[PDB]
Amino acid sequence: SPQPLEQIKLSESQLSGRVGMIEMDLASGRTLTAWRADERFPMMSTFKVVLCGAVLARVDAGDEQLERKIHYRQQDLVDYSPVSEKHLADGMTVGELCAAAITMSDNSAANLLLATVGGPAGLTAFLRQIGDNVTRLDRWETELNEALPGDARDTTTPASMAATLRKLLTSQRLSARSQRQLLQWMVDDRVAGPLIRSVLPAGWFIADKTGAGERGARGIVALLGPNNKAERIVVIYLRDTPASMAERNQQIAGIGAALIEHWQR
Ligand SMILES: OC[C@H]1O[C@H](O[C@H]2[C@H](O)[C@@H](O)[C@H](OCCCCCCC3CCCCC3)O[C@@H]2CO)[C@H](O)[C@@H](O)[C@@H]1O
Ligand SMILES: *[B]([O])([O])[C][N]C(=O)[C]([C][C]C1=[C][C]=C([O])[C]=[C]1)[N]C(=O)N1[C][C]N([C][C])C(=O)C1=O
Repeated sequence: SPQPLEQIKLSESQLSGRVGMIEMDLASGRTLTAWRADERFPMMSTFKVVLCGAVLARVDAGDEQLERKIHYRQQDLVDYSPVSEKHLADGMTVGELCAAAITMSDNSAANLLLATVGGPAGLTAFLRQIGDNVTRLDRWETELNEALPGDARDTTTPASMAATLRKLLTSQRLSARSQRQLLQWMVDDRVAGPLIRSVLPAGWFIADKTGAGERGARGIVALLGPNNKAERIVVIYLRDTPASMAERNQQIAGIGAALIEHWQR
């Protein structure tokens, strides 16, 4: 494979789409590879990790419990809710809702959790509290995926999302147990995790959350590294491409291949 930046450029040309990428050391925060890292991209379902960071912050403060069971209704549901649809009779705990939101991208679980943190405005305020002055959530699932050209709603930048993920996972803003819970949810992703493992060389750690929207919008936030370690945060977003889902997946995978083959920096 080409050098990472050369592959990123190639992916843009082939997608006739815009790619945003950062690769960041998890321990120190050093930025290593960056491409359009200050440009805005729809977060799509990648926001669900930040959401559950805010939920965990409430748990740490004693204003929420992961055990607390929410008995929601059918009128609360939006599309792509495979876990929450199974529990109208019996409900789900707040912890189960975060697991469903992160590991199965469950949209109704995400909306239920979003209300508990003050809606899109509440989650945006949490972002400002942790020093992210860029990322913004404006809408609920599933409208937040609309990815209209030029629309700043529901966007982040690769650089902001990577810094925010590092803050949530490692900065001790969250308790030790909460940091470990957030990481474990990403480790347990079922949407893309197992597929990604199936194509990674032996020894490469993966934890992730993916996202998909309109107009070609597609993304992933991940922890990746050799020697079975979460060495780096890698954030890749695509937007404004007419390409097939299959190609968008392959192009992200190709950028990943370039990183794997050319990891020392
Ligand atoms: O020499 C390096 C490696 O070259 C190949 O590995 C290939 C692998 O066979 C292929 O499946 C993967 O595709 C890329 C899969 C990436 C998965 C998505 C990545 C995510 C992860 C977080 C960042 C965003 C994207 O590329 C690597 C590197 O060429 C060999 O198979 C392997 O034995 C060898 O160790
Ligand atoms: B996350 O990325 O925010 C969850 N994403 C969504 O719910 C996406 C669908 C993603 C998807 C792509 C391809 C598939 O085969 C299956 C699922 N939802 C949307 O993009 N939208 C956009 C806007 N409208 C809201 C009126 C939708 O109906 C919708 O679901």
